[PDB]
Amino acid sequence: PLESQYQVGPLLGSGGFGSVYSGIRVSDNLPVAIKHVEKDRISDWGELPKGTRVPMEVVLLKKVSSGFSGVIRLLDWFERPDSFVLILERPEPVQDLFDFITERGALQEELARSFFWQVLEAVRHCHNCGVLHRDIKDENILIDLNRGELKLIDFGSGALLKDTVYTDFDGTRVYSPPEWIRYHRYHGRSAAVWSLGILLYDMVCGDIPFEHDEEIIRGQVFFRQRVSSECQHLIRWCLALRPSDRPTFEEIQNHPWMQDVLLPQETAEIHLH
Repeated sequence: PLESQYQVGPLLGSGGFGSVYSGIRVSDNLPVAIKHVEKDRISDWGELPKGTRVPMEVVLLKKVSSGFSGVIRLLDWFERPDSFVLILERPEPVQDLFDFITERGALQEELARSFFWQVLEAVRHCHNCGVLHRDIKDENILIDLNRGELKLIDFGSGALLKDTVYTDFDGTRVYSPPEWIRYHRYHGRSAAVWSLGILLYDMVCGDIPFEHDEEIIRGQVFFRQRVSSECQHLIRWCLALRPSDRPTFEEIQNHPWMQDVLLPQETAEIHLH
């Protein structure tokens, strides 16, 4: 009974992730998000440790579920005759990075550093839990505006992290690496770093760098805003055409542009309040 434990509210959004309603947990007035996904639209299924057949998205959320606030926490799930319903946490007030960048344009480098750093911590957390997100982008990042903390959301394109090649992909094309566009092959970590270069460019320029396939494959980066040379170097490093020539998470977090990050609370007080 989801209807007794949770009180449903206004539709927050809908798309390739399903239909997400705002809601609240009656047991303690906690702001939740209620996500419905139709079974027939689910194309990837997995198994819980219990051995039961759920959508892959449920599997991945449980694997990454923890108190670490960098990744969205699945609080419960329910199976219905034609759909699954996921109860997720909902920060309040909240704004996703896409809307945030739309409203403000290109971000100051101090703020993009802090945001980018938190995204990297969140992605490292997923990989360390065996989860590959495969759809890192502004739309899938929530900003907890009180605390200055970012949250990675929507694992419905993800997969178990593996070391062998991936030959399928259902994420966002404009964030996908050149080896996927040309060969329909990629490896998890190098693909993720490519999409992080895309995201970081988006943060510091206010739009994504590539739109068409030919642009992704060419990989020429033009900066349309004033961006420091170290930040340009990190971005060009992440968007290297050869996957192996891309920097590891350790190399990104040790990069000179990534030094002296603001704490989340500092971030909120300086740039969000």
